[PDB]
Amino acid sequence: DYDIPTTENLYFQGAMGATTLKMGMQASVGSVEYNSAKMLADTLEEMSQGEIKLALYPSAQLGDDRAMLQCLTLGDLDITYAEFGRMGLWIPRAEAVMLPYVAKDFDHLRRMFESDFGQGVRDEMLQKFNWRALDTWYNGTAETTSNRPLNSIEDFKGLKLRVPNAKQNLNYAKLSGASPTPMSFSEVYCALQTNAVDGQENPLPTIKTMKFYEVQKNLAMTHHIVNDQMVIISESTWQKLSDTDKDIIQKAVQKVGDAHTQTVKTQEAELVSFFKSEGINVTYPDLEPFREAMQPLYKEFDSNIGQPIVSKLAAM
Amino acid sequence: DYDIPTTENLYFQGAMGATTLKMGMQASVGSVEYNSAKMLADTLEEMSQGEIKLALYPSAQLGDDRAMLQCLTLGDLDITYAEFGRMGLWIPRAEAVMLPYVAKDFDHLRRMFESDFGQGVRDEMLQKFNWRALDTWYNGTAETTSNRPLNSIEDFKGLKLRVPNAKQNLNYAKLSGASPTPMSFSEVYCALQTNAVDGQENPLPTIKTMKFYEVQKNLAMTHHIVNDQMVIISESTWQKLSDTDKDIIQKAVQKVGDAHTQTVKTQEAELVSFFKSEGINVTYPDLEPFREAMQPLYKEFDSNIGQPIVSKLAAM
Repeated sequence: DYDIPTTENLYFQGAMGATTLKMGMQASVGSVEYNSAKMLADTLEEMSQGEIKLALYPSAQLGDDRAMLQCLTLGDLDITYAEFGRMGLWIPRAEAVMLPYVAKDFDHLRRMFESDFGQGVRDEMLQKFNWRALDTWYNGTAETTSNRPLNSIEDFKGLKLRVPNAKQNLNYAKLSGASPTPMSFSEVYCALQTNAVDGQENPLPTIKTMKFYEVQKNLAMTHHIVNDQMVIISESTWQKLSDTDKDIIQKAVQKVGDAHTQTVKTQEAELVSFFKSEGINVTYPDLEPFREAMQPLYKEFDSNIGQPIVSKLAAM
Repeated sequence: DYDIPTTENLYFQGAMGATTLKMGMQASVGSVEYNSAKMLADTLEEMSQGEIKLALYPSAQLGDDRAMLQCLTLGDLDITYAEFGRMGLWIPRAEAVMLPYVAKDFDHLRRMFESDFGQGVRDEMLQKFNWRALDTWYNGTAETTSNRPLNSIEDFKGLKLRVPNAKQNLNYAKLSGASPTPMSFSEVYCALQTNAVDGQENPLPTIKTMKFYEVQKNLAMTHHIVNDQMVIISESTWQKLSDTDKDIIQKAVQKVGDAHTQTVKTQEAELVSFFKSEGINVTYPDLEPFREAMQPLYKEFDSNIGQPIVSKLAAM
């Protein structure tokens, strides 16, 4: 074909005088996640005067998050994203932070992360898996679209609410009184356009990007899942760094994270107004009957694990 | 499986108040071409102070250069790279600038681009195909590796010189007295390692990235093909822009091109020393017998096309 090196050929080529960091992510070119990673790369090159460089591998081209995190464990990848709650697959008590409605908002989720419990989870990520969590970035709060108005929890009765295969999404739809319809992402839009399904749930950027809004006349601000992305660095990569480079990385990640978090909050405000401007009916149902409907979910969790993890988290 | 928008999903999503430009390229993540494109994106964001933004699509994920150039013609892609000489597929006289040894160095090639001949080609690019060429960036001079020294053109006799299945690389190997072996890029390393082939020819960065050096014992600075990349923007995209944004674009491209050109020159000096340090024997054979050996190719071209294209170009 053409004499052009592939991404695989260049992956392990190091830069001279500079420390080349590779970062993978599932999010695609054009996403806020990818844009913030680009900003992180530019800040690192600036703060380090070219001595730290960042190469980006989006769209899960290196594998999914499970594979990419393994690569950090083994030193084959330097940085990746992973949700705080996603740690639950490896450290079961971490799942508590992604049960529907446990995090009231991102300030609450941030406090969970920075607490002794969060530090406990982060210490175990590092001891077992060589995952050093540098920061948590707000990545959006899920809301509920639908083909009829959602003014109260009473309205979910008889709602066929699309939900992905994930356990907590399913817990949300069922414990709310709706009837969950598990389904792959690529089939949601159509399912809603023909009203083969009644609604779905996702953060506002996903609803905009997938154009779900044009097949849904209503949006309810259910605030049922607050999402984050942690920025994780491989511990083997970290210990190779001078204390100067360590500090540049920590400060660059904090700075980009503040901007990322602020950007997501900004986008959510614009999308609500964009959805209203398109004719969508936006409701703010009382959330307390949703938080009470999740109460059996919570004490179940605290029982099997044997510790009051969820109740601890709700008081933070 | 996951609720994560794809690159396809995000491609046509716009930014509010900002003009989203989309850039495709064959070069992969980690290449100098890709890195300069990220610098162009950062410069546009800063000089437009948020009003112009650039999304990058590397590794030919959008198609090859022929497909990407067509996408500019039709308005589906905004910016891409193409070699000045690559225009010869569409505008036949443009091929003259990539015949072996016509361009003595990049200053010569730049003068070719900026002259009335170059302006004539660039005008035809724009009139027929909606390609506005903004600038030309030096992209490296090809050199010759081998398993025995090349001190003069005489040494090319009986040399198994790998070349890609491309007209002008073939002409180089043939007219130099070597015996060309057309060959796909992916197999080149191995043929060289087992000495199944004697040598190849490529810019120094390709030689390092593919690690041909650990397999070849000699490097001859034959300087036989000076390469560039033009930065082309879709004319339909261009006319949508304000005169203010046009100038930001035009002059951001100049700044990044100066740095790209200087960066490729820096790497070439770097790699010659790296190759020597690895034990490679680096020769500087007299190039005049190579340029004379290309002479029947030149007037052949000037004859078929019917005008002294190559002659005009050599005197520039």
